[PDB]
This record gives sequence, C-alpha cells and structure tokens, in this order.
Amino acid sequence: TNVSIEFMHSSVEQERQAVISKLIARFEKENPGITVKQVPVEEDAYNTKVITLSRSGSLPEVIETSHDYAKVMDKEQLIDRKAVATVISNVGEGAFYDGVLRIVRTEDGSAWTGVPVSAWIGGIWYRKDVLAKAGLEEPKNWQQLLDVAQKLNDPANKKYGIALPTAESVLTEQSFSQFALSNQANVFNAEGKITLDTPEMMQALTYYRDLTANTMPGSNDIMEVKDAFMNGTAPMAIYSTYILPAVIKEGDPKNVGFVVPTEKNSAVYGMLTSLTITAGQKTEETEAAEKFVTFMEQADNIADWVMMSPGAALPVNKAVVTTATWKDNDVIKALGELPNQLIGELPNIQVFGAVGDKNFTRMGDVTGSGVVSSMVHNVTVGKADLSTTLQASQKKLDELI
Ligand SMILES: [K+]
Ligand SMILES: [K+]
Repeated sequence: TNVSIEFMHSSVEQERQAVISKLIARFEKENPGITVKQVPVEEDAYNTKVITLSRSGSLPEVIETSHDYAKVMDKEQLIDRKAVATVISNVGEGAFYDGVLRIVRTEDGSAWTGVPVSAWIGGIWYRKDVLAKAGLEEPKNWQQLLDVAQKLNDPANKKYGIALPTAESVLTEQSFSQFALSNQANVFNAEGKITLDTPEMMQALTYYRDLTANTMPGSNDIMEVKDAFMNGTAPMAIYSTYILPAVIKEGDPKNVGFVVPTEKNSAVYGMLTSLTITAGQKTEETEAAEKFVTFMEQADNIADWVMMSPGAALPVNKAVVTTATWKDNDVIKALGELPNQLIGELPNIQVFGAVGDKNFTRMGDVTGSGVVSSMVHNVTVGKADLSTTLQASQKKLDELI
C-alpha cells in the first residue's frame, strides 16, 4: 500500500536540490505511503529527456515546465488535464493573482496545462537618479517613453537613451511583444489565425523603430542589453526581473525603478513556471501527484520554492507574501517597494498567442521560426522598409502553418 512517483525539475544546483529535498521530506512526513523521487534535469537537456522517457513509458508523474513548453506537451497529449484541474479546484482559482492562470489555458480554453508556481516578468528598468539629474518624471505611455529616451540620448559620448533588444533572438520578440500587446496587437486573433500584417501591429513596429533610434547601434541581444544597463551606457533597459540579482550584487537597489509599456493598455511580458501532472500513469500514481502538487501550493511550501530565486522569481500564489520566509528574506527587504510593485503588475501579463482564455499552440512554431524577431531586426538594425517586411513576414507565417 505504498506508492512511488517522480518529480522532474531543472534545479541541478546543490543548493536548490537541498530545498527540494526538504520539501519532499515534509511531504512524505504528512503523507505516509507516498515516496517522491527527484529527477534533476539540466534545462539544456530537458526536451531530449522528455521524449526519451515518454517513448519508454517512464515519464515522471510531476514535471516542472515553463508555460510555452507545457503547450508543446499538451499538444502531444502528455498532460493529465483532469489531474491539473483537480489541483486548481483544491486551492481555488482565486488563490492565484489575476492574469496568471489565463496564460496556462489550453488552446480550446477548457482547462490548464499546469499549476503555476512562479513567474518572471519583463519591462522597462531605469535608474531613478539619472532621470532626476535630467529633469524627467517616469514615463507613463509611448509618447512619454520616446521623449525620455530622446532626452537622455547622446551617442557622441557613447551614451544612449534606452537599451533595447534588436537581435534575431527570442528576447527581441518578447520585448517587442510588450509594445505590440500594449497596442492591442497580437500575432493571433481569437479564432486562431495569424494576424501579423495589421494596422495595430504596424503602429507598434513603427513605434519600436522610432524608439530604437535611441539605443546602442547594432544587433543587441541579452548580453548587450544587460551590460549597457549595468555599466551606465543606458539608464533605461527592457529586461526581465533577472536583472534584480545583478543590481543586488553590482549596484544599489534603491536606485532602480520599473515601468510598463502602456498605450491602449499596459502589457508586461511574462514566463510562468508550473508543475504539471502527466497522462497515462496508474490511478494511484496520479492521485499521489495530485496531493504532491496541492502540497506544493500551500503557503510555507510554495514560499520555499519561490525563494530559491529571490528577486528573480515572482510569486503567483497570493499566500507567499504572508509568510515569514518572504518577509524576512534579505534580498526581498533590500528591494523595498519593488517586489510589491512587480506583483502588482501580474494582471498585466500579456504574451503572443494568448488571446482571451485560449493560448494557441501554433505560437510555438511562430516563435520557433524566429520570423517575428527577425522582422523586428530587419527594420531596426537593417533599416529595411517596414511595410513590405511586415507583409513578407505575414506570408512566411501563412506558409509556415
Ligand atoms: K512513475
Ligand atoms: K487522468
């Protein structure tokens, strides 16, 4: 009458595995009869491990996943939607901050691909002092942002108004999505068709081009953007919350502000990490996975999970901020009002492919093709004609799907 399941995750660092080992021991203590085994897998090797284990009927019952890869698993039908929805029913949809569960919806809108445990978000980081030393209030829309970037621009001195991604990489697609979605421009419409060559998408693309006249020249990827912000080449930068551990190390957290691209609405990019439960397992394995993920969502356990990356990972469960784990963390206290500001921006999470309560799985192929960041790259670095590049991009996607 004992049952054994596996928890596959990507925390291969010994510190993180120590935290997961104590969570598991706490779980097993409260649920005699259930053993959980760790399966740490480097993020690099995640997909190969998954196809290898699933083609041998040895897929672990519980799997840590980002929301985009959960879409690929759900399309391959590797996810037990009823088990996931059972967990969400237990803790309640109201346990999650608004905007969070929409992102993990299935393509038909009827269920979810996983149970969210954390998120990182992206937006505009800036240096509070430099914007005073220039006479500028923090920007609240496209116009104010462009104006602030122009005022802080100064390329003769190798200083620039904003660090903006422009490379042929997912980072550019993510940061550009924030402006496009702030203009109600999504790559998909509510019927699952590719809607790229649209008026509202052209406006965002035209605005991004104007804004990049104030960024470092050339193809800027993750290292270019981070370096420029960290060494003072630009006092504004679009980046994820993973900049926050670096500000803690190199600089002064008091001096960092955060603003959200806003035009017709506000849009922050976001990546969710979830625990999902896989399909095809014995019923007793499935119920054990259900209890395990439900356990992981209780306040003290979810808080220990999220604090494995303090500053970088945000809580998506409303209970985390009530725990002593959260309020007594040194990193969280060093950041001041920032963690509450960031959590407050979770209702504004928008991503390409998530249209209402449906997240279309063909967005993975769109992203996998690089057409959207390449399009942005061509018009910003290459100086290509914007209207015919947008039109060529629509045609490449139509031909792709
Ligand atoms: K198993
Ligand atoms: K089932």
